[PDB]
Amino acid sequence: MAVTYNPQTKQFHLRAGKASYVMQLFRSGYLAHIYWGKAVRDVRGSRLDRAFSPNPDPSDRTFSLDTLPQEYPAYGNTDFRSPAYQVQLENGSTVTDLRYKTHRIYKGKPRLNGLPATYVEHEQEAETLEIVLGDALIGLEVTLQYTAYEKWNVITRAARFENKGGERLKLLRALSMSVDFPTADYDWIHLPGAWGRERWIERRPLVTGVQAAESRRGASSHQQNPFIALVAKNADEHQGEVYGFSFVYSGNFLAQVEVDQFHTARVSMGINPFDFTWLLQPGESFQTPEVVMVYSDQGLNGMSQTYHELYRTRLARGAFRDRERPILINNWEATYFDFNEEKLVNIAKTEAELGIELFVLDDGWFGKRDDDRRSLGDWIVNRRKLPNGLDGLAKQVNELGMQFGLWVEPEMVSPNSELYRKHPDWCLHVPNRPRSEGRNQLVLDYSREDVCDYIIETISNVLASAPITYVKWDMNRHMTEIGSSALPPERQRETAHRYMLGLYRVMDEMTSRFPHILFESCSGGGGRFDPGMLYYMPQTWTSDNTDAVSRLKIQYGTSLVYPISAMGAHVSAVPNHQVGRVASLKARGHVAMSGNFGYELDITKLTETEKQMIKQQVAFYKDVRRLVQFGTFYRLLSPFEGNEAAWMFVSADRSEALVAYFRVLAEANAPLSYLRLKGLDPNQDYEIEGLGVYGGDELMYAGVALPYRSGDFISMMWRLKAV
Amino acid sequence: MAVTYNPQTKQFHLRAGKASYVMQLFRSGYLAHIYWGKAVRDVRGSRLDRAFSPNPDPSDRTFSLDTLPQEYPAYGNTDFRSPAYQVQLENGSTVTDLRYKTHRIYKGKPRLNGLPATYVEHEQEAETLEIVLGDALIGLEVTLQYTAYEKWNVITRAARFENKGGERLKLLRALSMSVDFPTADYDWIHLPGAWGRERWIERRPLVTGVQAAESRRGASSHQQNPFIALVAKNADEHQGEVYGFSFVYSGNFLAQVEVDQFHTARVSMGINPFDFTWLLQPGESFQTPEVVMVYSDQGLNGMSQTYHELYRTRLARGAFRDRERPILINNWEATYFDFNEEKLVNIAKTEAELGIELFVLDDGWFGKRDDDRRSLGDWIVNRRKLPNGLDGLAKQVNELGMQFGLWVEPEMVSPNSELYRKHPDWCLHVPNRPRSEGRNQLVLDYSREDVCDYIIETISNVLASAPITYVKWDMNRHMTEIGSSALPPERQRETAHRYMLGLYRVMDEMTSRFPHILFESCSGGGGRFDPGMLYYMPQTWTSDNTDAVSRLKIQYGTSLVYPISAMGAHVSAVPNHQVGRVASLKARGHVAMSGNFGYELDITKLTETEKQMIKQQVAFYKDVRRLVQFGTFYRLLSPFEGNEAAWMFVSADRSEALVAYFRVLAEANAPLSYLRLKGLDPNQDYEIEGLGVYGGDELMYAGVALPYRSGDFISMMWRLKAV
Repeated sequence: MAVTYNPQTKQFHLRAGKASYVMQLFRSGYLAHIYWGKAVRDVRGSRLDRAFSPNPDPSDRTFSLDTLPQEYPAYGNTDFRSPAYQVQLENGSTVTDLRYKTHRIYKGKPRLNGLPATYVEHEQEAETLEIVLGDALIGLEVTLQYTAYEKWNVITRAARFENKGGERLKLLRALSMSVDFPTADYDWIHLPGAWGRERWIERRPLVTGVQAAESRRGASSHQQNPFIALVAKNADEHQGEVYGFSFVYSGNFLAQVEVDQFHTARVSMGINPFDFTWLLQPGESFQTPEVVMVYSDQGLNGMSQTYHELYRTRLARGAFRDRERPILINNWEATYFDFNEEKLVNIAKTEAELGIELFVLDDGWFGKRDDDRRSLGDWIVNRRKLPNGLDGLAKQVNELGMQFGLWVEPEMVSPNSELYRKHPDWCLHVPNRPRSEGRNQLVLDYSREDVCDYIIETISNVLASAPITYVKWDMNRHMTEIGSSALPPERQRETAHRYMLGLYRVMDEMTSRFPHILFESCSGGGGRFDPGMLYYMPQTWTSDNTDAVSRLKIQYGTSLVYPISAMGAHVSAVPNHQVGRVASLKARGHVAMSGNFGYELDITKLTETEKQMIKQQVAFYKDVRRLVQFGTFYRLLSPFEGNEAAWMFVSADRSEALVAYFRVLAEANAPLSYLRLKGLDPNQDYEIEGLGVYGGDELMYAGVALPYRSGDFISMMWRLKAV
Repeated sequence: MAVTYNPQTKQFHLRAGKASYVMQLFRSGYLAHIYWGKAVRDVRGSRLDRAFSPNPDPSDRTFSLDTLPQEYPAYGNTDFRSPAYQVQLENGSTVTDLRYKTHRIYKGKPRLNGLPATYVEHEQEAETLEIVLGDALIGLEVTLQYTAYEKWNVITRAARFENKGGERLKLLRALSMSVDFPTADYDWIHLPGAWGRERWIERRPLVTGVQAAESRRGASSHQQNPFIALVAKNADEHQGEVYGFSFVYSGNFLAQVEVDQFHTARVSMGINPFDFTWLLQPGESFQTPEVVMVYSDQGLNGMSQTYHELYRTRLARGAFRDRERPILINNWEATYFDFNEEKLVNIAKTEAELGIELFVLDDGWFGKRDDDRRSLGDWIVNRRKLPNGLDGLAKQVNELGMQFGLWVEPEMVSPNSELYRKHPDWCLHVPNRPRSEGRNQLVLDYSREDVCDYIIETISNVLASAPITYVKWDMNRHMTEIGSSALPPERQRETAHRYMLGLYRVMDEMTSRFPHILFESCSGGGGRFDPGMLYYMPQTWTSDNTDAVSRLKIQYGTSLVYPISAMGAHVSAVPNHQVGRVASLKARGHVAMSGNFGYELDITKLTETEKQMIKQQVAFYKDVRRLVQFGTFYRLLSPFEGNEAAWMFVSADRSEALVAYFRVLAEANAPLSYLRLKGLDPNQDYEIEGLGVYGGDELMYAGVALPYRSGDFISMMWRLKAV
């Protein structure tokens, strides 16, 4: 929180939790990066003169922008490294020369225009530094925005551009931050994946050159999550230096590390410059989304725990932010599309009898929507299928003791829909080109006000028509032929970002209009599982893959950044679907109860003993839900490192914990296995259900001797309680 | 220190410093290993039943000795793993069946018969547990001896055998300890080397099978130091679990890790069973040397710092244990053998003028000794070369202000010596076989009382003849044709160990007879640099290789176990000898001043500017000597991991430190380098000579920006002092 500027040293010192982030003004208004790491009281701000690194000041051959470590570097006036931003002028030049002009420090944390951002509830929680840079010749101002939190090791960064000149300025690249580390002796971690296998942890040594994760899909994507980290060579889950970079944005991104000839590592992150430009007319401004930067010297768990608390309590919003989330059941595979009102209610009684709390109605309740082909965009209740509308169904579900929820997919329109026939120009498209389809549908142009107003109107008409208290908001394709008939040629490349701004406006309006609704975002599973979406909808469908073994990796990687409260995990029926696997009902429960728990099956196909297990799972999860959704989460064993996965949840006072252990392909006649715990009070004794009493110190330093077992999938869960 | 036995659980809990070591009685008197690691309040003592692991008790098929983790396992009655001991009976059987009989706990730490051992100065410093095992059938008793120190994470272990039966028992193997770890998820470290390159650190993953370091040389050896460690996969110098095993013995050793089919790691260490037996007649006993076991969760530096303090203060002995050690100069290469009294004295004035404190007289002062060929064993002053004997030379050296020291090599005899002609049977030999030579000399049979008495008499005659206050005790070959004409056939294989017992008796007598003499052991450099020798002579010549670059590795590895106070390091003249290298006088000083400092050159060949550097080095080392020899030592950068080496010494109160940095083959136009320090007070500010003032926190968390330099060998040293 404690942000200072020392006029003698011209140094900015941002103290965030137990971390320091230090910058310093250098020569004629350059802004240098000095340090970011464990908190220091002070740090004083060599060899900037290097062969083939040229001199911006002919009178001063002591430095180059090619060697000075910076906060917001440009290319073209002596730095040859990857720039944080680039601007093209009317004369075609791309040379810009920002210098420090002034700064201000204030308590609290500002909102970002049109954008999600971490926030504070009290000014005392953080302090913000704004450093105003300017290129006087062209009238370009860039304000670097920094916030340091008191309680957490969190620095947040963004940049705001403003054209204070009399000419057009075209932003070709506008990243949210850039930081030059003094060495490149780190591994990097990022989170690549695909549909059905999101956010695998990938750790790699750095190369001398560039390495990056990005999305060009108009959505943050299944393929790369907008998160990267630099980690010390020897750092692991429990110890060591880790620097995380998390982009609070749900569209295209670039997350990059470039290592230069002097083995310094430039980390940068922001809206993907690929296929992007932004035109600033005189007087216009551009605000980047923010990047949330976390430091820990307590390994990956230390970093994750920071993100979890920050994101759960100061990014997610609304009535359910700090509330236990309902155990839900999705009633899709009960019917695919095949539905009408008579079934649904008895089904709801069966589900209610098992203790399930929320009944969700899936796709095909609307219009002529009856495969992945039709009526998207026409959001009126198909009053054949539900003649009594949503109201009659919902109210009965409520009188059964369950909440009622609904699926929507408002960003899509079917070529065969009334909306498309009335307004074909309302989809993203480019002149004279075929309109490529994903799952037989097109993308609505949310860069347009009329489109957004129409969606707000139409979805509100549905949501206010029944006592709905949960909505799953799905988006099931990525953008092609990106353009808008409502933008001029010179702004066409703003389409993807304006689309996201439009979606953000729409979601902000929808969640405000319906404060009693828990919204869960979805994009073919976890295709937009990012901090930007979390600001609008406090939980997310983690993956369409609900296979127990597959979920071990998906949940483990997702937890690197995202709080368990946001991480949807459901028990589904087997034969599994994406993969093909058979694991016990017990086992799938064990994996799913390690997330935000729910069900995704046909209850009409269950044996009494199965429903009986489900009744027990539900009762069990209710007992540990506060611990799972709000406790401190520790990863113990990594499925990316072998055949085991293990993790645990610990209460704030360390008096209670829940431990989960998994092993795949356990061999015959195998060595005994052990599990060392973390996060307990070493001087406290704990009762482990079914295993007796152990010292916290015994559990952490010697570990639990795991009951010997062998088989295709071992799954164990234990509750711990201080004696 | 705090050693307890719980009669309800039958558990022994040894608390040493911040570590726990736990054992438990099991079934019919078996003794199981339970735990060794970070201290716990309690730890409770699966699947011992395994295919092809047979049952010692036919009435109880729940366990095998092949699966039970043990403290002192035997082979032959169901354990198929490597045994700690083995005994052959008169009937030719090798089956023995030790079971627990009784135990005792007492304060303090016993001496070991005939052997060096760590000790206490007050009973409160440690507590000792003796567990008495017995095989009633044969009357074999084995007492397992354990000591736990209060202040340090140190458990020491040895075993004492006694034949309480009426038959002969032949010990085929008598290791000092054995411990079964529950997993093998560790790397091991050991210290292989050769003459001129001792104690390189080698870290390797474990194999499923056996891996071991050993010596068969009758001396602990240059080739393998008697030290091994198990370290966590991610452990490094600064963090992580490390288990060290250091053998307090200077002869043959085996240090072994055997990993079995269930991936448990059995670590064992003791006198090498190879070519060894020990016959116990009825009523006879055998005491093993001890193994000093250290645990740390603070990485290799934590472990080393424990050994350094333990060994410097509670293993080394005598008047100089806690005393700053003299800056010496060896006057060999001034003359090789070419000497007489006139030179020596003026030389001593020159050396005294430079501030050097101790004048040492090397080989060839005795008999007809004038190459590596003659007169060894005839220890009378060759009163041609020194007509006024040692007394006149010594007394003049003293009046010049320097102490006087001498080289001896009492374990060797030349075939061309009077001793050999009078007593040819006094060398180690076997009947009717050629007597192999190393450097033209034979090994005296120190297993013989007459030999040992003769050496004590003869060396005492020399040492009491002059005011000598330093002796270098050298041994320049290894044993071949090991045998003694004074032992019967059935005891021939006891020769190597009895030799070492003899040497130990001789050294104990010699150091007691001459309490004003600082003794330094030597064996072609660091060929017997082990804790056994340290108990007798408080410092050791680290290596014959005095090349600055070579010494980086040798000193770094030696410091893993041995205190800097014991680690001789001298500046020598260049062209270097073993290798061929040219490094600055400054550079060689920097490496040597990081040990127990001295000189090894011809002062008659020095330029005024050189002597002037030497005068300055001497003054400098005097200023930091207490810090170097007695401060806490931290390794920072490893020459086994790249081209840098770095380390530092910190005073007990953290107010002062000395930092040293080295880099070989620094490339042109290189990245800037940094050095993070350790062991300082983060809230204190420190002045670094020549670099200004820094916070302790800045120094440790951000590090020192190293003055950019490039060249073949970079060498830097800084003094730090709290402001």
